Amino acid sequence: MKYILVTGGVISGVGKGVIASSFGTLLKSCGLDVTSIKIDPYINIDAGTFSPYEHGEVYVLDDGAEVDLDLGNYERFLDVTLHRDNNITTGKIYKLVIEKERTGEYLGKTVQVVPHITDAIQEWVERVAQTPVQGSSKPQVCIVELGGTIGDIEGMPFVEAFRQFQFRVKRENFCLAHVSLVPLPKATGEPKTKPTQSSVRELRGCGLSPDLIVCRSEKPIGLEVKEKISNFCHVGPDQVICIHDLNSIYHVPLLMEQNGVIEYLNERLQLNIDMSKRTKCLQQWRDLARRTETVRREVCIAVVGKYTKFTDSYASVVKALQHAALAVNRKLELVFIESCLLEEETLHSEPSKYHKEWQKLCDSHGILVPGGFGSRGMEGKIRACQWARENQKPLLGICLGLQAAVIEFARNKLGLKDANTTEIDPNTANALVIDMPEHHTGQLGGTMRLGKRITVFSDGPSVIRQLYGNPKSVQERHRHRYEVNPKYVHLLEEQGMRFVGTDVDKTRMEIIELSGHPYFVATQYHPEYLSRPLKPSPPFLGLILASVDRLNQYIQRGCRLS
Amino acid sequence: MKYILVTGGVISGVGKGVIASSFGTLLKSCGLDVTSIKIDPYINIDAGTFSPYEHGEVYVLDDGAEVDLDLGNYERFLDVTLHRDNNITTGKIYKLVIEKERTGEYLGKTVQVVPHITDAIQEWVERVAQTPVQGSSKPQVCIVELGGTIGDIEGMPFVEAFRQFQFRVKRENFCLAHVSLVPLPKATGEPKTKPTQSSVRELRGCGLSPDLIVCRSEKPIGLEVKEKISNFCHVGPDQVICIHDLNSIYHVPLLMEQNGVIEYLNERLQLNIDMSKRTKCLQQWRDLARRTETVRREVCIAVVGKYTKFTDSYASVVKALQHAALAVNRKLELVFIESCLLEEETLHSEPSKYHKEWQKLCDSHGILVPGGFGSRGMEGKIRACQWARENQKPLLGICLGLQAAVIEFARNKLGLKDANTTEIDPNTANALVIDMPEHHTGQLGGTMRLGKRITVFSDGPSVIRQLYGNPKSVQERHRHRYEVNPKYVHLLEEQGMRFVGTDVDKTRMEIIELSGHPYFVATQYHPEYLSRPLKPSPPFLGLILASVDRLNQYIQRGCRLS
Amino acid sequence: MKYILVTGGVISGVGKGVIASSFGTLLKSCGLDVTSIKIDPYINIDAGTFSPYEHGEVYVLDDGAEVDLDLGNYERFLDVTLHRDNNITTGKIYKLVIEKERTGEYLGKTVQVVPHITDAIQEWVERVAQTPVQGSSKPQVCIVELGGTIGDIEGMPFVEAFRQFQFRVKRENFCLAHVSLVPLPKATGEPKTKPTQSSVRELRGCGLSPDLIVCRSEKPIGLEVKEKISNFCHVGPDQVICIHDLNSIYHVPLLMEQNGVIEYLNERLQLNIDMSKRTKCLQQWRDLARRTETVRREVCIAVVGKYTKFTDSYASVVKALQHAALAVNRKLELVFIESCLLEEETLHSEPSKYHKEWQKLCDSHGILVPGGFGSRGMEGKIRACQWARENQKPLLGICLGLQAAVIEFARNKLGLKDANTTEIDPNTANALVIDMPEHHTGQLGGTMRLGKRITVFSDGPSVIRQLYGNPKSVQERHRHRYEVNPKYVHLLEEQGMRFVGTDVDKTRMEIIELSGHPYFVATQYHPEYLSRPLKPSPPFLGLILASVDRLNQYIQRGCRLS
Repeated sequence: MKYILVTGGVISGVGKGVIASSFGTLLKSCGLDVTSIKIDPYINIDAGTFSPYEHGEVYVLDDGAEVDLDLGNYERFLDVTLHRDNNITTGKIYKLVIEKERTGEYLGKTVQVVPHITDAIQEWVERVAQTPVQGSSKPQVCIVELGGTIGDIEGMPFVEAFRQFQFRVKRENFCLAHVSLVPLPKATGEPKTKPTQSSVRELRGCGLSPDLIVCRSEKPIGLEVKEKISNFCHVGPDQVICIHDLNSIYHVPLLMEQNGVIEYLNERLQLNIDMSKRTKCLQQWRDLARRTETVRREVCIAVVGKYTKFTDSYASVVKALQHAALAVNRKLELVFIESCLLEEETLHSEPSKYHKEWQKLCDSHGILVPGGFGSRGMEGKIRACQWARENQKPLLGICLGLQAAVIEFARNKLGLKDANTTEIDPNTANALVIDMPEHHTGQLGGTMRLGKRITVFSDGPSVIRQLYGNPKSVQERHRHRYEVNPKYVHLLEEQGMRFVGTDVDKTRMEIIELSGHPYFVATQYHPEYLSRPLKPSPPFLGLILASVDRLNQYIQRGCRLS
Repeated sequence: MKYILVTGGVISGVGKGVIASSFGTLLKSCGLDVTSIKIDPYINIDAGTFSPYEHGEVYVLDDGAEVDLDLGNYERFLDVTLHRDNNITTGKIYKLVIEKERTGEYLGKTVQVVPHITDAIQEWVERVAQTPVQGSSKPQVCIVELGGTIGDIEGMPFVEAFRQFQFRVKRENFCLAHVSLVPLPKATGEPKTKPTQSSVRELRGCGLSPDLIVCRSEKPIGLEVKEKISNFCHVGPDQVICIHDLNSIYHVPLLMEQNGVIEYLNERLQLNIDMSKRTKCLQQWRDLARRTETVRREVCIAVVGKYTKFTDSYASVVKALQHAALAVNRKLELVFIESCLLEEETLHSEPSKYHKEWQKLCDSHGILVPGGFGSRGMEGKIRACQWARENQKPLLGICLGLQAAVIEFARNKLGLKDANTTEIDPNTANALVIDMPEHHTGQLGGTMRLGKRITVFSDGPSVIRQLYGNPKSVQERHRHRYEVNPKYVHLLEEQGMRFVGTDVDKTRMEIIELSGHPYFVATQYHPEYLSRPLKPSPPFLGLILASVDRLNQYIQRGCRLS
Repeated sequence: MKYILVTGGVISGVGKGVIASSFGTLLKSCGLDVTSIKIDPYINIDAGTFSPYEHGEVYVLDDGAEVDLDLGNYERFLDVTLHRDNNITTGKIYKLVIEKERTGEYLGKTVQVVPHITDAIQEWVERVAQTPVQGSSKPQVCIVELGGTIGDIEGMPFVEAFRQFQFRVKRENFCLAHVSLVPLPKATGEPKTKPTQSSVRELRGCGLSPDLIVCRSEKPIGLEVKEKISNFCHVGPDQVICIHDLNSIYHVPLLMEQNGVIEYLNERLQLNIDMSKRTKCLQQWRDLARRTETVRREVCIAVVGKYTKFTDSYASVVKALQHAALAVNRKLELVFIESCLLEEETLHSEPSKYHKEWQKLCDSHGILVPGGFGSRGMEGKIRACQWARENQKPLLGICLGLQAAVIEFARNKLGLKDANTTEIDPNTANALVIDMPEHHTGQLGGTMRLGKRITVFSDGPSVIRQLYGNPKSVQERHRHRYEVNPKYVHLLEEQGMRFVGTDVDKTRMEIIELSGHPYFVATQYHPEYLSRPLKPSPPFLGLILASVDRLNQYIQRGCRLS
């Protein structure tokens, strides 16, 4: 079995997830099973005890628990699924060592880092290899990657363990794809390659040998720069690949083919390949770019979030909008609006940036508010939700934001100003949204709704049911813990707020709709995880068509993409 | 508060415990409270899950659990006690981090190694400082040491954490005592110092600065060697201290005074000292050497163990015999006899070392057999115990070995060849020694007798009771888990094997004696831990006097040392 | 062409010259040309501007100039010669770079360390390979070694240059032999392997891979130590070779054959070998040990030098006496006597070591005084030379010491107390020994007699001429610069001091003899360089036979070894 190792670089966060994922989807279409194993050098859990919406997201995509967010790029471009055994953290390894010492497995003697730690990491590689995906036999090539940069204490046991794994097998059963960054300030002009030389030198100071020189830059360099890397890094002249800032994320496989580095992996691993045209399939990557960079209608989509610009807490949101806009020929035009600048405190302090966010919201035709962080910015989303329901604007809620929209409907339409959720102010007389935990078999205390959860519909004629082909039982991931109190839901029966989304026990509300509004859908799960370029998410298709008034003609034809 | 840091060196096992302990006992007599904090970089537990008798011992000296064996040198030369909070291991720190992330202490964000791991180590230093010994106020100078060498991965987080702790306080509130080794092969002659130059270079490659140059050698060097290292290490000429292979372990404080390095710590920390003669007390260290290197009677002491030479599994045994031989003017003459080379299989294989171990044992007049390791060498100690009871030879069993002596008495004197303990062969008809665990309040399953355990005497006129001054309740450490079955003890009542040592419930037997024999005491606890140069252990005094026939005259005078 | 690289290790002085030289003499007898290339990381010249007799010697053996002393072990066990191009120093490389920048070779641009220095070192390797010894064709395997330890700044450009040289050729055209040291103090006992682990870690932190694990110790270790090296160093179990302190220097090839590491080099380089018995020749190394460790007559040899013990300034002297004592069955018994402790100032100061050096010299029957250092200890050699000519004691002067013997003959026999050489006190009336430089073609100023110099005999019947077979012109190395004044040599013609050794111009005196004395030969050249185990030096054979009165019977038989 082959193994592809992708170490860190000078920086961590430029886009190393889509670089190592290009080699997996290139060999998957040829007839080779490719698996992914994520390594996290952080001491804390990657997503178990991590912050909700701050410096990351809770990446839960077909898994009983939660793993790192970097596994998203290894599943969209491919077609396989992963489990909790793929993501390996330093904190998880420290839990099993204590259990083995207490029982008695190391002959009662003390353990160190070698050969007591380098051998334990190699054992987890064999357990994932022998357990492939549901619908295969045995993987042939694996994609191993690690987080962080190079030259850290948390990354030393990983390099020492991977240096011995290649000696146990044959020489052609292991490779290395080192990634680097080539900085170029705007005040110098000349590509002074010096930080890259220090990155490739530290990797060679352990026992490894870089084979695939990956350099990240910002513009296509000429030929005098590659001649210096051949002697400074002491590698081959054809192993240096030039990578610049691409326009999107699907242009990575289209760049390595032009440089001529696909056949280098075949002569390094000594394997067979049954190609049809040129290496990988050309009837999928080239045809996808012909539906985006051509004719565009320029759709204006303005959302409200926590930060005024793009960051790491909105990575899975900006990627799902690109896969849903290429089907109806639309251009990605997204602007970030901070929820803190939509309250009465902003107008009383700095009214200059306050009115600027309102000019970009009323002119748009699409509202997609995700979730907040605590009680910071809850009043800003209330004034933005009432503007869409009174001006026939499309509104869609992913998660958490539904709790702030059900309160607004009870104050303007109904008339319950005291109604408030128990998370912000539990001392209230109208407990609309309370905390309803789940007590499963074997679990103690108040757990959280996360994992393999199946939801059951209720009503018949619904705009969300026809998107999935009129089913009866759909399964989707969850992460929310607060539910709606079934005591105060009797008042909403006489109004237009209908409950078309329940659970198994018919005691929790998830998908709700409003009668009379042309497009007002609010749910609780996350449809961006169950999306892919081969088949986008149905909920994200109803929001794009409603922004351009092209939704009524999609159901009459029979829904070609359901 | 002052802090003395003692890092590693070139070698790890030459005797770093007696080097850092010399600075603690020197300032304790002046009126300054000195505490010790042990740092273990090993991943496995230092003594919890460590092997019994193999590469170490279970050091339990006034503590609810067990700590490292290196803490013995910091308690014999001084007069204070330590707890479980002094010994800090890497595995113990990894247990509390998981508890803090699950509850919610690091603001939900992830943690790394800086400043997430360097600040957690400094918090444990303040907890031990605020909790001194029972009978003091607040310590002024601490002795911080760590195991292993220099340059390992397990020692990197410790150097980075200690490099910042000195910046939080003043400059004169922290010091460093770097120890090194100066090798000199017998085929070279010239003191080619080179490994020492590389040890002081790696320590300065982090942020620390060596202050007390400690170099271990084998002979007093001249003046051309000290001037050569001063320019390589870039330190002061008076900071280099010459340390060679001493004769014992109490000659360390007597060596640093002649070099003139005691007053250097006063000008570095800016403290006061009320001395009487010259710095430390001269009426204790100089008077102790006048009772050992003078007149000796040359006593032959031969014991049976696991290895033929000295190692790390018999460190606390060779140190307790030195403190008990200087009171009656004796010379240390101990020979190690392997128990595996005393069975019938060794005689039929290699009889060269078979009769050699018996020749040195029969000429001696004292048997002190400790404990074995599993069932490897149990039949060898049976042949050596059956002769000490017939040729009026003194015998003293520390631990575990008592189980092999009670079976021999049931075969030769009684006549039960089928009697055998349940540890070796549980399928027997005469279960003499079984496994009797203890079920305390809050503990589940079968625990092990270890910690604060108090034993109660039984008989009156006993040779072991008069050594302590005829008490009524004595407390001593334990570690054994197997006990004697109270069903088969009724047969021993009609013979000379009396039970003069029971527990609280009067169901476990620890101290046993034999009638008619001049000196045959077999116990279960370890008297070597409760010993000190100021007052040696009573049990080890009755064995030395019995080898020279000077025991009957010790009780008539009234026991001046009881 | 194959290349064997032998880097440094923990220590640099224990005997690394005979370790790398064992692989050269093993393949030379099979029919493979072996060459040696010495690398000196020191900035100063290895022997040009180095001190005369202090921390080394001026190794001049068949070369126009002088090279390092470490090249002596690569010529005694073998049978080839080297030149000045084999020894490469850092100071010599810094001289050629300045000549290339001034003329114009690097395209006028600046140069750095890579790839500006790693490529220049590889060019000198090809120049020595294309220029073999006089009487061969082309070498097949080379022995490359360097001085100093591992991790120094002076040794960084050498490892980086050798790391790229192996990539230019094939994989089986380069090897590596890392030598380390395993210390073991007498106070520990257990072979704590820790300094060896740090030496092999720094070598792997550059790009190299250790192939031949060489560990130096002091006693044959068991099997539990080699199992730790296989996992700590991450190498093969059969690559670890155990080397302890041998008895002499010719026991190195006899140790590698028993471990079974000779056939490992054949499978690594893929070469052919035509062996007769077992690998190397067994009719030379085994037969040599049968003439030394058998019957010995115990000859007492006492010489006077600068240090009281063996050091680095007397390396070539102790090796030449071993090759001359095995021919007549003698045991090496040499004692070092300091010349500074033989004057009148030492007697008035510390008379303890004064008569001790005279007691060991009078009992011997052979004086072999080398040369001193300046004017420190010149009066001590006068009292030791005046007695050898009166008590029929054999005396042999290597170099420099002849100047102190000609003055003694002019004071006791003649009567010129004012006669003194111009080096110590030039202001004298009887300039016996003056400074007579040589002005060759092209050389300016006063040069030094060193290099290819041919001496011419004078008299006929001489004890030194019959040792070489009565020649007429002999060539020998020199290094002395002071000569005898041809004006005061007319007085010695009437006495027994005859001049049987002149130069070409018949103006310089080198070999002198004394009439009436049984054996009193004083020369100026160094016979220890022109010696080898296959044919020892004639002058060193006449001194051994004179100590046992077995010299008159050696000339009558016809000199079987001339």
